[PDB]
Amino acid sequence: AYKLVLIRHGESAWNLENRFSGWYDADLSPAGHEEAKRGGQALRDAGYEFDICFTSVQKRAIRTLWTVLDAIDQMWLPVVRTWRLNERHYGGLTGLNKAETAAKHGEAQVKIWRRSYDVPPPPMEPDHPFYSNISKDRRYADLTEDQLPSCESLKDTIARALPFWNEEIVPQIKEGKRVLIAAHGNSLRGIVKHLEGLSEEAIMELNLPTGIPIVYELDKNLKPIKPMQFLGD
Amino acid sequence: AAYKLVLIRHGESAWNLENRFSGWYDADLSPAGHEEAKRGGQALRDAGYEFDICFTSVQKRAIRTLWTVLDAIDQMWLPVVRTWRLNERHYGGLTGLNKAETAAKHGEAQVKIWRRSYDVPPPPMEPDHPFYSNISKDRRYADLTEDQLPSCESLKDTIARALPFWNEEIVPQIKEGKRVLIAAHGNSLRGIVKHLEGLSEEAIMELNLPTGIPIVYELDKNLKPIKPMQFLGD
Ligand SMILES: O=C1c2ccccc2C(=O)c2c1cc(S(=O)(=O)Nc1ccc(C(F)(F)F)cc1)c(O)c2O
Ligand SMILES: [Cl-]
Repeated sequence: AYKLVLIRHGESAWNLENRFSGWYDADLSPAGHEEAKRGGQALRDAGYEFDICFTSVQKRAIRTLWTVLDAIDQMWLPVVRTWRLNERHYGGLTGLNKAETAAKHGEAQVKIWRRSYDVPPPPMEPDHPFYSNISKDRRYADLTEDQLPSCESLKDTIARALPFWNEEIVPQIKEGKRVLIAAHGNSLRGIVKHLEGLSEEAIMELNLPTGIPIVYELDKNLKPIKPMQFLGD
Repeated sequence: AAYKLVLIRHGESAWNLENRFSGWYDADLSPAGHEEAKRGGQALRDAGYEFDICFTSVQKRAIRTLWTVLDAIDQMWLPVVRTWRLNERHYGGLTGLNKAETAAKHGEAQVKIWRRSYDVPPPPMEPDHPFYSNISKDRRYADLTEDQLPSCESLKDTIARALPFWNEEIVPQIKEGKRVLIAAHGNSLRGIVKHLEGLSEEAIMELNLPTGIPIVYELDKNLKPIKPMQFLGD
């Protein structure tokens, strides 16, 4: 059976993972970096070998990948980065903590957003402190108008992640390349939902742990032959 | 000029401190070499440099140099391409030996012949060499054909396998308008510099590229330098 490993990055600076970090390019905190080290060491202890790596264009994921590759002595592997594996774009909520979000929008609406599969947050407007920082970042300069989000529902996030999965990652897996993916909660949710055929409600209830290698064994049709497995202790 | 190319040679490795021939052995940076890379990266950051694509070898002292620079200039998101063709020169049977061991075994005379030669290789790395399986059987070279995987290299050999990557993969990116950064090794970079400047064999053998410092070329549309290489920093 094919083997696929996913890893979700850990903690980012300034408590940004509890502040809808989204497309803001927050770095790992020292603790998130250590999480990645422990994941890498788990993969090393278990003797894992990869042939190709995929990650987003966000430095907290990239640095997670770097840390893992360092730990397993496979810094020489080919690495492919794509905005399509980015975290969900949280629009105008980006950077806000829970209290600020509730104060600005009300508990009713926040409940609706938190439980909805295809309702996006409000768009990130020009007066948002991250607006030019993100929308005019030259790493997205080749994106067309529809491609560069101002906000995303979970449905949107999964919709732009899965074409990369199908077009770039799947052919590698079917060639027998051992794939490592270092990415984010919601883009990885897209992949997991596709792999396991999960419902919208199920994927919204699924919370992937951070810094832990997530192992899939896939058959010839890229269907898991058993539940996802975690490496470490 | 039309194009800008930046080269960087990695700094001190753990085996440099041991005075040992590394070649294709995958020695890591020393702390000092890592700091060198940080200073180079900061020089590129201070000068506002932007890149569109990066090339490096499959050796971690170069790769980690690249990572350090990308971190410093906040461009960790750039596409990166790794290739064995940018590896350090393969030092064959000398690999793993220090200065003393090499002179003791071969004589400073024979070492004279090797280091002053453009096209005399060191002896081959044989199956009984202590690093033979560590290097020759490393799965990162699994796709090399039999003729491609060196047992040893003269500088001529090194340049001969580096320049095809330059011509076939890097040049087209430059003419596409991509701003290229190459993080690699003394001898593979020598290959590139020799091609760019049309240098003689003796000239390239007398050229010693400084480490950890961004090397800037301004190139015309035919990739001819319009002025000498420049070093970035203070
Ligand atoms: O209010 C929202 C929300 C609002 C608008 C668009 C999208 C969402 C949204 O997607 C969301 C929300 C709240 C929770 S929650 O409380 O149940 N866990 C959570 C997750 C992340 C954050 C963070 F602020 F750090 F991003 C906060 C809370 C979610 O899980 C969640 O996905
Ligand atoms: Cl990389």
